[PDB]
Amino acid sequence: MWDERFSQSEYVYGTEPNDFLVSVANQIPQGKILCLAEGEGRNACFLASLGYEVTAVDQSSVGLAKAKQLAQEKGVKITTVQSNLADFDIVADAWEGIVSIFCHLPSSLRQQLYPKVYQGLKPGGVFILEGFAPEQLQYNTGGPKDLDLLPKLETLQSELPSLNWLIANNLERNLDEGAYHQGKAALIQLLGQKLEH
Repeated sequence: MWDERFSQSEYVYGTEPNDFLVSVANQIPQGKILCLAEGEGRNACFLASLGYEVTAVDQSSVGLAKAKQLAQEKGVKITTVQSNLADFDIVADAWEGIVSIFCHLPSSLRQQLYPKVYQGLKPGGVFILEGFAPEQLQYNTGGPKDLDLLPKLETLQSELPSLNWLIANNLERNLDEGAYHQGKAALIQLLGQKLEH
């Protein structure tokens, strides 16, 4: 005649440190983030390392593959979708913030994206744009057909009604990945206002 009693338990939970991307992008939610035209998705994996759920969309499958490779190397999970942003369908129920890193694209696409991202992201959401400007075309080519077709940030921020802007700066810097010969370039950084939904 004998008896024995015992039990066990455990708890797994923690968070990761973070920081602003632009100036105040630390106001970006830790939730689901949609990153468009990222090319390599380096910042996408960076966001994932912050504990963020990151979806990356690009026209380049190999660029998305680079994002996947980066994610694996960083030990984080990432989602990739191959699609042209012009044809890409953003679903309203699909609540994901909008981040553009160094996305060289025609303003006409933004006009098409505007309705997509507005309906896609819940009210009070935030839109992020950071990187060189198309005006960088003045370095080499003078434009896709013309520099005149290229949007300034003042145009972009004025053409985007869905949110109010907290920050917007035009920065002067030498063009990265250019020719041997020097060459200045304009960079655009601006961030929309997020109020708790």
